[PDB]
Amino acid sequence: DITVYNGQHKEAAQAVADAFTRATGIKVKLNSAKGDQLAGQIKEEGSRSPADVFYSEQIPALATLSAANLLEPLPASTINETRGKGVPVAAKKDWVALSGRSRVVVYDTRKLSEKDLEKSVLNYATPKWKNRIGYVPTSGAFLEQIVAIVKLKGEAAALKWLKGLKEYGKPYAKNSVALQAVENGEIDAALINNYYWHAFAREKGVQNVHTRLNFVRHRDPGALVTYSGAAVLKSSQNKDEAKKFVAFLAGKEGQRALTAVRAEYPLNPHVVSTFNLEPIAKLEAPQVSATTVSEKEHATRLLEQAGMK
Repeated sequence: DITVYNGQHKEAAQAVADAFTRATGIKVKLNSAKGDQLAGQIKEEGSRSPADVFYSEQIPALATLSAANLLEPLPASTINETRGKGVPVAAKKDWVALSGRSRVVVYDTRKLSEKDLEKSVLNYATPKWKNRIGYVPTSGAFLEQIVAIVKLKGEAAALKWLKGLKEYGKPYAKNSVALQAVENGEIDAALINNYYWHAFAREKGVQNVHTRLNFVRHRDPGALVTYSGAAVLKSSQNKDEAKKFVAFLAGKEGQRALTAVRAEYPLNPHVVSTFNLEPIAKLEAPQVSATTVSEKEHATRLLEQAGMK
């Protein structure tokens, strides 16, 4: 009945779309792909494309469409649903934040305890962690991390961090490879996204896994949470149903359908995840502005400068 351009998790989107169809009888058509592609696709089509809703995993793609004036303002009630401090708010009230993923440190419990981990993620780029900390320089979230240290600590800090990691850390090609390295005991810890561990634990059984998650909190750059959100196209021919879908997305019922299959932190307060996720506000994630193209260019130049690229 409505067409959703989906830049978010495939299994995620499907779970929430189906829950929507069960509660309203409204059919959902998903067009999954890279968030930057869908947006520019919507942008190169403007008020003529088939998209009724844009469901993305990156707020920057929503900001672009917003900046190009292609999004339809949403009622306060919808946007009110996930409102919280530190939570991204749409200046023109044309998109809403829905969930988030957190950067984290996975560690080997056979060898370490929480009391052995660093208070700040910046502290890992030191001799003390020579061959004991792993990272994934080719990762998008790793890029987001560098972008956050620059906004939160200045470029010098970001450069210090990258040279320290290049110098003492151990790179892995993929976030899963990094995680499997800690699980097998070939490194004490590694920097990755939270959901990788949660997904792995659910499939094997937490009693069978030797890795655990550490969260820095205290607004540290390593406590970075990246948000996802959604919006309705001003061009939609089914603006009524699309508006409903996003309200469903932000609401308890929709938030429960998402956290039933995806380890993302619900933004709606009245929801508990099926994964052992603490209420987001307890992560003490720092406040950071959305990521821009220039910021990813700066962080990239820094990756090359450090020696990783």
